[PDB]
Amino acid sequence: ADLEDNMETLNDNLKVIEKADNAAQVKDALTKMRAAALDAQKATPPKLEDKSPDSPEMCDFAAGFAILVGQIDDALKLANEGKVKEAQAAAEQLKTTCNACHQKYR
Ligand code: HEM
Ligand SMILES: CC(=O)Nc1cc2cccnc2c2ncccc12
Repeated sequence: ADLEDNMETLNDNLKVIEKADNAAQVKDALTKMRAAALDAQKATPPKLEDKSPDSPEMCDFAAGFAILVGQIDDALKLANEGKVKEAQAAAEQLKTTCNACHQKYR
C-alpha cells in the first residue's frame, strides 16, 4: 500500500494499544504496525522525491523505520510474555521515533 495508508495504520493501532484490554489486542495491533512500517520503509516521501535513493536523506528515512520496527519487536516480546502495561509503555516510546522522522521529512 501507500505512505498515507501506512501512516494511518501506524496511528490507529497506536491508539488501539493505548486503549487495549488484553495482550492479544496489543499483539494484534503491533503486528499490524510492523507490516505498515516495513511497507513505508520502501516508499519515497513527497519531501524527498527529487533525491537520489542513495542520498543521506533517503537512507536516514529508511533507517527510521529500521529503528521503529526494532522497537515494535521489543514491544511484541513484552506482549507475548503477557506484560500488557510494559508493552503499552514500550509503544508510547515509539512516538519519539515517529516525531523525529516527522520533523525531518513530513
Ligand atoms: C508509530 C509512529 C508514527 C506514527 C504514529 C505516524 C503517524 C503519521 C500520521 C498520522 C501521518 C499523517 C499522514 C496523513 O494521513 O496524511 C504521518 C505522516 C508522515 N509520516 Fe509518520 N508516523 C509514525 C512514524 C513515522 C516514521 C518513523 C517516519 C520516518 C521514518 C514517518 C514519516 C512520515 C512522513 C514522510 C509523512 C508524510 C506523508 C505524506 O506526505 O504523504 N512517520 N505519520
Ligand atoms: C540508503 C542506501 O544506501 N540505500 C541503498 C543504496 C544502494 C546502493 C547500491 C545498490 N543498492 C542499494 C540499495 N538497495 C536496496 C535498498 C537500499 C539501497
